[PDB]
Amino acid sequence: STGSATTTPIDSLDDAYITPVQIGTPAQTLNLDFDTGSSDLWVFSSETTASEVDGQTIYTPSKSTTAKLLSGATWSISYGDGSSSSGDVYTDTVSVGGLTVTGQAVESAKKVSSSFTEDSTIDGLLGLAFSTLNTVSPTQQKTFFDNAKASLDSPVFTADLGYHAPGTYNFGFIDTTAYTGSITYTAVSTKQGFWEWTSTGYAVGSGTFKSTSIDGIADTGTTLLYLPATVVSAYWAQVSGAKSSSSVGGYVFPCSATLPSFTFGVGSARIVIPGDYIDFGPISTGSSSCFGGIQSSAGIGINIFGDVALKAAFVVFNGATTPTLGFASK
Repeated sequence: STGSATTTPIDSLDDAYITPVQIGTPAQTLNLDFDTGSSDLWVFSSETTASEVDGQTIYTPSKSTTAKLLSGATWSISYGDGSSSSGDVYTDTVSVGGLTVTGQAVESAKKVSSSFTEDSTIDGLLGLAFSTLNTVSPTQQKTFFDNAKASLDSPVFTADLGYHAPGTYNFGFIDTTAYTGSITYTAVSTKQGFWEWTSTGYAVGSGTFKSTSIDGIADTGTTLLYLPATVVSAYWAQVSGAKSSSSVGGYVFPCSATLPSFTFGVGSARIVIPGDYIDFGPISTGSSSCFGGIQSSAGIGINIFGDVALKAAFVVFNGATTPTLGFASK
């Protein structure tokens, strides 16, 4: 089997991407944030505290003939941005882009933090990291991908995120028309439960490539590119007037600037992030200070190849017995 679903930016900045997911019988379609940096499939629901729901579409398990309470199971998750959610668990039928899993754990939110409430476009998350990070207790649950894997033509999914445009998540096949050149594969460590890999270095604009190992995660659920302070300083030093602002919470730059590209290494291959992808616009409406899309990972504890980086590539998440990550230009 295979699946193929279009993923759409939630706003004009590509802050996140939503993908329609069918849950239950008859289908309830919710728009979920596919997150390769976490491993819970959770939804706004008929159980979510009413004051914490503001415009989201909810899953109502009582209206699904295939929903079953997973008795005694609870979940609670905290994300790197400080947001969180928690609740109980149903099993139900879940379909993504024509690919169906029966008995998927669907984590029903009883509580969500303010950032979720305030984002009316995101009806929940669909985690695609390794199932060892799943938060369901006392019986840990598998991700949608893990459950689907045995039925898939090939044990893979691909992320093809757009810049200010829709893109695609495919399951079970590699669309050879969706990228240019060849795919370069690189080793993954699952030791921390993430799609963790080591970039071979970077360049700023037309500058020389610096060969240096940068361990980080491929994380579709993080907007920006978070890298070591040394690397980030070298990038922003090439932008007149750019500076790190503790008041704003990162690097800012004059909105009048033209940003240089940023290149990262994947083995001997190179992925180029155009400068425009690094512009996240005014820090507040009407400001002439703009927020940068490359930020320091210092104090996160991990480097994160978020959407800024991933959307510059066609990315293969290979979930074979020995997992790997592939990157191609597109």
